[PDB]
Amino acid sequence: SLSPSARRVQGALETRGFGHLKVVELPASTRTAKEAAQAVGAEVGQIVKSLVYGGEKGAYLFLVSGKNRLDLGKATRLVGGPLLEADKWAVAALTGFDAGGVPPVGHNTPLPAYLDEDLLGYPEVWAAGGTPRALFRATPKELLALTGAQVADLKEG
Repeated sequence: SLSPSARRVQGALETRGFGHLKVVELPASTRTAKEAAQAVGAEVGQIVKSLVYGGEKGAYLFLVSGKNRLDLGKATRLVGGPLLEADKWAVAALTGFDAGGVPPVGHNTPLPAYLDEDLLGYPEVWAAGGTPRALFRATPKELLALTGAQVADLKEG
């Protein structure tokens, strides 16, 4: 049985029009992105991290490649100003879920979003579904249509 938080995410996919996609439960010890990757037999680069940063007029969601690291220099240029990495506590609210488990949809407070163009380098990806131990699969395209993010260059070199 999936958790309450995993249940919402799943319901959100269905009301938005992506009911064929599904949330799967992973081992209770699954804490990082590589353990998550091992579990579905995916490369660590296919995992999607939902990073929350706070700007002057609101929060922004950054969906980054598991093998990459967000370049704050680029992050600021896209937004159009300075950003503040959301504190793990602040994440609790702007979202309502756990840090290390933040879902790219099913939110209570919709945020603008950017998506690591390196994710389109794969046929399918795995985004978090509620907790560090939940994930759901989708093609780069579907995640783009689900979230409505702007594909962008975000990685450090």
